[PDB]
Amino acid sequence: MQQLQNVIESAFERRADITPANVDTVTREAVNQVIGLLDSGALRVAEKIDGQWVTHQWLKKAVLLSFRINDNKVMDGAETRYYDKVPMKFADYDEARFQKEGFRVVPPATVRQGAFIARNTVLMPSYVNIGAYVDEGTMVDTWATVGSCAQIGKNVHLSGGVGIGGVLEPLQANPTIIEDNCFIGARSEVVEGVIVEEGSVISMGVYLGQSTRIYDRETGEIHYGRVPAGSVVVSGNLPSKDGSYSLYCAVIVKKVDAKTRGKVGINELLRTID
Amino acid sequence: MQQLQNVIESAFERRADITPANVDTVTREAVNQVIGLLDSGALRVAEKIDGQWVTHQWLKKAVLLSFRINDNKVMDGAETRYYDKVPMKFADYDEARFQKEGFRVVPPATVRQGAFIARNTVLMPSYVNIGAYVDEGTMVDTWATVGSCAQIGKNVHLSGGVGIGGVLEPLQANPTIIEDNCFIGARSEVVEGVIVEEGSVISMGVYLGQSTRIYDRETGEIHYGRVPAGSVVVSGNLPSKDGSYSLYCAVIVKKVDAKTRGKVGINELLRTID
Amino acid sequence: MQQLQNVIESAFERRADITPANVDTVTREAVNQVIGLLDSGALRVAEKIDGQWVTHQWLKKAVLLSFRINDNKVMDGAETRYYDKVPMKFADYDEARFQKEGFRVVPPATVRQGAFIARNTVLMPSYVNIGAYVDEGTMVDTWATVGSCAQIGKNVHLSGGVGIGGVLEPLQANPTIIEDNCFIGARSEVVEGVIVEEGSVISMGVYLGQSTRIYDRETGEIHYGRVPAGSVVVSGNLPSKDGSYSLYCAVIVKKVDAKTRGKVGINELLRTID
Ligand SMILES: CC(C)(COP(=O)(O)OP(=O)(O)OC[C@H]1O[C@@H](n2cnc3c(N)ncnc32)[C@H](O)[C@@H]1OP(=O)(O)O)[C@@H](O)C(=O)NCCC(=O)NCCSC(=O)CCC(=O)O
Ligand SMILES: CC(C)(COP(=O)(O)OP(=O)(O)OC[C@H]1O[C@@H](n2cnc3c(N)ncnc32)[C@H](O)[C@@H]1OP(=O)(O)O)[C@@H](O)C(=O)NCCC(=O)NCCSC(=O)CCC(=O)O
Ligand SMILES: CC(C)(COP(=O)(O)OP(=O)(O)OC[C@H]1O[C@@H](n2cnc3c(N)ncnc32)[C@H](O)[C@@H]1OP(=O)(O)O)[C@@H](O)C(=O)NCCC(=O)NCCSC(=O)CCC(=O)O
Ligand SMILES: O=C(O)CCCCCC(=O)O
Ligand SMILES: O=C(O)CCCCCC(=O)O
Ligand SMILES: O=C(O)CCCCCC(=O)O
Repeated sequence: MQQLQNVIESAFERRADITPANVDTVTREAVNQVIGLLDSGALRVAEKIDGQWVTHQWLKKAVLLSFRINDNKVMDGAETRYYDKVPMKFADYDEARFQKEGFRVVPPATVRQGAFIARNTVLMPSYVNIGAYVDEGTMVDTWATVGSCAQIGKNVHLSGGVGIGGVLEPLQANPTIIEDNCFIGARSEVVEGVIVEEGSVISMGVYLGQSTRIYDRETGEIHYGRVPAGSVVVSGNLPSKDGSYSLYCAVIVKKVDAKTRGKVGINELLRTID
Repeated sequence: MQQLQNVIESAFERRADITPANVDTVTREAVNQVIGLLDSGALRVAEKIDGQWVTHQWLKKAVLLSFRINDNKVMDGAETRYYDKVPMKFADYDEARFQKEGFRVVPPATVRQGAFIARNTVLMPSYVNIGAYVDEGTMVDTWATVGSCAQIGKNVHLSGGVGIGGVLEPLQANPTIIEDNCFIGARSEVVEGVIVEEGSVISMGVYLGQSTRIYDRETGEIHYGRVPAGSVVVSGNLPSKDGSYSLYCAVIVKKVDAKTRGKVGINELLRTID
Repeated sequence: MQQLQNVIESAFERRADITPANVDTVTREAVNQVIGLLDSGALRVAEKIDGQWVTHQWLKKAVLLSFRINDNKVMDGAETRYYDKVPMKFADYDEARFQKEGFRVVPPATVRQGAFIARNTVLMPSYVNIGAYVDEGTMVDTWATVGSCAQIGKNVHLSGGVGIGGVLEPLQANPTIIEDNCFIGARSEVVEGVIVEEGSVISMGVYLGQSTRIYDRETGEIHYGRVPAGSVVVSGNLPSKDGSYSLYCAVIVKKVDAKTRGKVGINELLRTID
C-alpha cells in the first residue's frame, strides 16, 4: 500500500529524532493504520511466495516506529499497575466479538495490539508480541512466547515454556517462522530467522539459532538456518577434532512416522465447537 | 462412585456429538459433580496402591468431557479480557477460606477449578491445570507448570520454569507423577507418564520423556520411564556406535547425600505459621 | 546502619519463635525500614568493593524475617484472588511517579516490594523477587525471573525464559550476580552465587551452578563459580574416562567480538525517550 508504505520509510529515516511530541499527525495516523492492518491479518510482516518466505522490511519499520511515536500510559492492573506504550489487544472485546473471532483465551494469556490471532486457536497463559501472526488451529501452551513478528503456521503445537525469537531486542533481520503442522517440544527455543519446515517435530530442550549445527546422522549433511520438512529433531553434541570435548547441536534422528505421530497430535476436542 | 462413574463413561462414548447445547442436565450435573470432587482432593486421577501407581482412566474422561459440556464465557481481566470455559479456582475464596485452607498464593499465580492444592503449599506465580494434585508442603516456583492430571507429592520442590507434563494436548495415557520429597531443578521438564521416585534430585535443564535413556554410569543399566528413588540426575549424552556424534540422555551420577541435601532443602520459614 | 543492623541480627536469632502476633513493634518497624531501603536502592544486599563482590548477610536476614513478621492478606485479582504477605511494588504508583522513575512495565510484569528497579529499564512480563537489584538500561525479557537478592548490572539483556537464582528456597549463602553489559541467552539459568563477569555472552539453554564445569577449550583450564569477563559461553559435554558417556558442561568457545556483538546488542529505541 504505497499511501502508507511511503510515509513510513520516510520517518524511519529520522527514527532517532521523532518523539511522542515532535511527531506530525500525518506520520502518527499512518503508523497507527499500518498497525491496525497487522492486528487484523489484513497485512503481515512476512509471507510465502513462490515457495520462498519473504520479509516486508518496511512493515518491521512501522513496528519499530510505533515505539517512537507513542507514549507510555498507566495501565490499571488489579493488585498492581503498569506503565507501557502498547495497548492490550483484547481490552475492547465483548462476548459477541470473541464469539465471532473463534479462538480461546486462557487467563492470564496476554496479547499485544498489532498481533494476529486466527480462528480456532487456543492460547494457554502465554505471550504474543506485536506484529506476530498465529494461524488456524494452533495451540500456544503455558508460558510459551510468540516473539515480535514471528510467523506461526496452522495446526501448530508450541508446547509449554517454548520461545519463538522476535526481531526487536536483539534487533533481527528476519522473523522466525514455523511452518504448518509443526510440533515444538517443551522448553525449546527457535530464534534468529530460522525456518522450521512443515510437519517437523522438535523434541524438548532443543535450541536453534543461526550458529546451531543441525546434523543429519543419515546423510552426514549439516544444515544451518532451517529444518527440512518432516524431520524429527533432538538434542545432541558433536565432538572436537582432538575428542577433548563436545559441543551442542541439533540432530535429525529420523523422518516423522506413526510412532512419532501418536505422541504429538492435536486434540480437536480442545478446539472450537461449531 | 458408580452413580457418577456410570453416567460418565456413557457420554464419553458420544464425546464428539455432545455440545454445550445438546447435552442433558443429567450428564451436565454429573461431570460437574465429578469435577468438584477432584477440586477437593476427595477424588484423584491417580493413586498409589500396593506400591503401584494406578490411573482412574474414567476420571480423565470426565476432565476431557468438561470441555464438551461447558461453554466459554468472558472473563474480565483488569487491563484485558479472557474467553475460556474453565473457571478460576480461587475466585470465590475470602480470607476466611484461605485461612483455613493453609497455603500461600503469590500473584499472579493461577489455578484452574478441578485442581487440588494441599495445606502448607506455596504457589509462586505459576500454573496448575485442571485435575492435578499438589500435596502438602510443596513449593511450585516461578513460571513452573503443573500439567493437567499431574500428581505432585508432599514436600516437593519444583524450581523455576519447571514443567510437569499434562495429559490433554498431546493426549496421554498416564499422568506424570512426582513422588514425595523430590527436588526438580530449574527449567527441567518431566512428561509422558514418567515417574520420579521419592527423594530423587533432578538437576537443571534435564528433560525426561518416554524416549529418554536414563543411564546409570555405575551399573551400566539404562532405564526408561522412571527415576529410581533417591537418585541424583543430570544431563549428559551417549555416543553413536561410530562415535560420529552423541545424543542427549539423563545420567544418574550418584545417590543423594549430605552434600546434595545441603543444596536442595525446603525452607520452613517460608511455610505456613501455626 | 547500626540502629537497624542491631535490632535485626537480634531477632534473626529467635527466627523460629517470632510470629506475626508475638513480634514487638520495635522489630516490626525496623524490618519494615530495612525493606523500604532496599526498595529504593538506598541499600543493597550485595556490592562490589575493591574489585570484590561482598554480601551483607544481615540484609539477607532482614529479608528472611520479613516472612516471619508479616501476615498474609487477600489480594484482589480481577478474575481471581491471591493470598500472600509481600506487597506489590507498583500498587501505589501514579503516572507522575512512573514518569520520574523512568522505566517501562509491560503487563503483566510483576515486582515485589523490596526490589530495586533502576532508570531506563524495561520489564517485559516477568518476575522480580524481593531484595533484588536491577541496574540501568537493563531489559528483562518475557517470562524471565530475577531471583530474591540477585544483582543485575547496567545494560544487561536477560532473554526470554531466563532464570537468575535466588537465595530463599533453596537457601543460599551468596546471591547470584550478573555484571554490567552481559547478555544472557534464552532459557538459560544462572544460580548458586555464580558470578558472570562483565561483557560476557551466555548462549541459549546454558545452565550454571556451582557444580558446573566451565571449560576453556583454549587453555584447558576449568572454572567453577564464575565466568571470566568478555567470554562467550555455550553448552557442551565432557567425556568420561572410559569414554562410555559424557556429561554437561559450559564451554568457553571464544572471546566476544564484532560478529558476536551484532547478535546481542541493546535496542535504544526501546529505551526511555528523553
Ligand atoms: C521427539 C519425541 C516425540 C520422540 O520421537 P518418537 O517417539 O517418535 O521416536 P523414538 O523412536 O522414541 O526415538 C528415535 C530416536 O530418537 C531418540 N529420541 C527421541 N526422542 C528423544 C529425546 N527426547 N531425547 C533423546 N533421544 C530421543 C531415541 O533415543 C531414538 O534413538 P535411536 O534412533 O538411535 O535408537 C519425544 O522425544 C518428544 O520430544 N516428545 C515431546 C514431549 C513434550 O515436549 N510434550 C509437551 C509437554 S508440555 C505439556 O503438555 C503441559 C505441561 C507443561 O506445560 O510443561
Ligand atoms: C544436582 C546438583 C544439586 C549437584 O549435586 P551435588 O551438589 O550434591 O553433587 P556434585 O558433587 O556437585 O556432583 C557430582 C557429580 O555430578 C556432576 N554434577 C552435579 N550437578 C551437575 C550439573 N548441574 N551439571 C553437571 N554436572 C553436575 C558433578 O560434575 C560430579 O561429577 P563427577 O561425579 O563425575 O565427579 C546441582 O547440579 C543442581 O542441580 N542444583 C540445582 C540448582 C537449581 O536448579 N536451583 C533452583 C534455582 S531457581 C530459583 O531458586 C529462583 C530463580 C528462578 O526462578 O530461576
Ligand atoms: C552465542 C551466539 C551469539 C553465537 O556467538 P557468535 O555468533 O558470535 O559465534 P559463532 O561464530 O557463530 O560461534 C563460534 C563457535 O561457537 C559455536 N556456537 C555459537 N553459538 C552456539 C550455539 N548456540 N550452539 C552451538 N554452538 C554455538 C559455533 O558452532 C562455533 O563453533 P567453532 O568455534 O568450533 O567453529 C548464539 O549462539 C546465541 O547464543 N544467540 C542468542 C540468541 C537468543 O537467545 N536470543 C534471544 C531470543 S528470546 C526473544 O528475543 C523473544 C522470544 C522469546 O521470548 O523466546
Ligand atoms: O520493548 C518492548 O516492548 C518489546 C521488546 C521485545 C523483546 C524481544 C523481541 O525482540 O521480541
Ligand atoms: O485446552 C485447555 O484449556 C488445556 C490444554 C492443556 C495442554 C497441556 C496439557 O495436556 O496439560
Ligand atoms: O516464599 C516466597 O514468597 C519466595 C520464595 C522464592 C523461591 C526462590 C528464591 O529463592 O528466590
